[PDB]
Amino acid sequence: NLQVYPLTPTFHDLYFSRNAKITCLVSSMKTIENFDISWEREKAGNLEFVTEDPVLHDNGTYSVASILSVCAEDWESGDKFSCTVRSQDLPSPVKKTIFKQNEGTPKAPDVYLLPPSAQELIQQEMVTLICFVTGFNPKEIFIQWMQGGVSISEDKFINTVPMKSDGEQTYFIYSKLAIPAAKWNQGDVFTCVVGHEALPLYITQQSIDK
Amino acid sequence: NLQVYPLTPTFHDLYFSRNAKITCLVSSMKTIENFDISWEREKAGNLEFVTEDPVLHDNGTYSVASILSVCAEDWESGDKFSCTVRSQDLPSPVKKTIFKQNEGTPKAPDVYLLPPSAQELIQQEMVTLICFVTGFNPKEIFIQWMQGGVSISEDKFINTVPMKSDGEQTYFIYSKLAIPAAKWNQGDVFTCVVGHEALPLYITQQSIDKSSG
Amino acid sequence: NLQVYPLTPTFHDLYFSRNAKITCLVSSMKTIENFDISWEREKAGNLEFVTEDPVLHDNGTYSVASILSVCAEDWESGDKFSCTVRSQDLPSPVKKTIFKQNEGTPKAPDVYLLPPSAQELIQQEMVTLICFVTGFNPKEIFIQWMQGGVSISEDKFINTVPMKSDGEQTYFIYSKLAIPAAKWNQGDVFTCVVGHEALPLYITQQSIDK
Repeated sequence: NLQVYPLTPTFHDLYFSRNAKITCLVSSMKTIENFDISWEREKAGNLEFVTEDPVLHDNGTYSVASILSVCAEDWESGDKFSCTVRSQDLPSPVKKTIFKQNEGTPKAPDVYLLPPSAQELIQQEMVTLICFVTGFNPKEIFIQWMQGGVSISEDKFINTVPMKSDGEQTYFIYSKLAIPAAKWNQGDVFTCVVGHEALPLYITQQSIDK
Repeated sequence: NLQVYPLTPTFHDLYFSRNAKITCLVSSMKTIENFDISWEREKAGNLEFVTEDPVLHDNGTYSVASILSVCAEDWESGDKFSCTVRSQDLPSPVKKTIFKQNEGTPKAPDVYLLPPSAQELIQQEMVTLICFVTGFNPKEIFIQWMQGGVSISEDKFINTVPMKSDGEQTYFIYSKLAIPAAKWNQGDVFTCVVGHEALPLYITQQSIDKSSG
Repeated sequence: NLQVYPLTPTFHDLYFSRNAKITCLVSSMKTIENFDISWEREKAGNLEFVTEDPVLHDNGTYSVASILSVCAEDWESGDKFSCTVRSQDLPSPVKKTIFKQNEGTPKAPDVYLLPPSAQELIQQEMVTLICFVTGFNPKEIFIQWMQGGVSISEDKFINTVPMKSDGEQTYFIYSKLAIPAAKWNQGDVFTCVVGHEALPLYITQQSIDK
């Protein structure tokens, strides 16, 4: 009976898309009657309480998510945003408070773009361009791909979990972009843009070509 | 109250370390009396039934592990192996079966060792050979490193979680080898050796060095 | 009247084929009546007993072989397995011990693959690639050939007997591949794979091209 999963806004939605969504997802719910979600902020301000209809998720139970529209300055100022669920399943409400947790000194990630080595003979595999970016101290990172200015869709590249480097507090993530071998042989530039809050400016990209 | 956490032996200890040891880890417990586990097979053979003493793990509970020494030939044949835990906290014994589950048609991994790129001025984080190996259908890879014959220690390199390439059931995994820049500049050959059960022979090694052409 | 022919399982069948079989072949026999073999093991375990039907070999004598399946962990550990044959010809039963005996300190073989000689001209259909692998102390070896990724069949290479080195306990064995002369000039990578116990990981392979 794990009901509420509070999802922090991602960095790609916080600054580079400018929509800070704080969502309280009531994952498991048994009844719809006498059920509501009340938002609250420790600082006086607007409260765009938006909720979704219950749907049959998990083991056929109800799943409701409450979406709050907050300012990107408001979440990054250290304010505490709380959602208070209450229903017949829960004897007592759980005040789930969402805020930007500091994780020590942030470190700017170091983007390294890996060109394919001499095994690119086959048409699809090993033509993948791997964006080994490492060193970022907070886990909130986003990586996109561009082939000369135009963005590449999310299906063509797949990222990993930002695993923690051993011995250090810094993390590391790989971003591979599967492209046809003909595209890499055309000599066009491929830019791996890496967005992170610890960079001097929140965009830093690396460009490689044959 | 999630008592039974079973586990399976990986590919490295099944063929290249021979420690085919299925373990029935009972992580969460409340009582230590009137509790025992019995190891049983669906085929006749040996029962090297070994149990560990409970230890204070998790949220201050008792964690019990029961290790059974089995032949690797019986494990790969799909022999059903069930640990039967039973205690006062369980109204009925939990008999969870452990066996080699097939996951479709196995596909041979394609090992691809990648040299560090052009900004090799710094000493550690750039100079990291990445053993990108992809296309293995069972998610039971094991990757080791050797600087020529001698095995690199199991803490200089960190693997990732084998995750599916979106579109097929073929996984992919990396392993960066954190080495100093001076070590790479010696011209010594770094070999990434990769072992998987879908390979024609269960070891494949990819070797690169500075100016590998 | 040399009845018992023990046969240890080869290393290739021990690990990389899993068909670890111990056979007490009885080539020379007189009467098949009142004859049976009772296998036994030093440590308690399963006795996968099977005997193939007698056949006419040697100088008109019936050949009886009893195949027993062994765990590779139950043969590497040094457990002694003995077959106890008993026939009308033998006045007393023969208890021949079959086990993985020690040969010495196991030394890892040194695989040197040799390109074809400068006389790759007059002679074609036979540019021979020699896999000189030497230095292994236990003479249990298996050598296969791989063209790229696909394996070469066992009829296209012939291996010498493991020959002792002059003045040492180490051995050396030769493996030649009789590939066509046109095949060598394509530039395809020919790989000789050598399997030995004393190797860190039991498969070690070397490869070259033109």
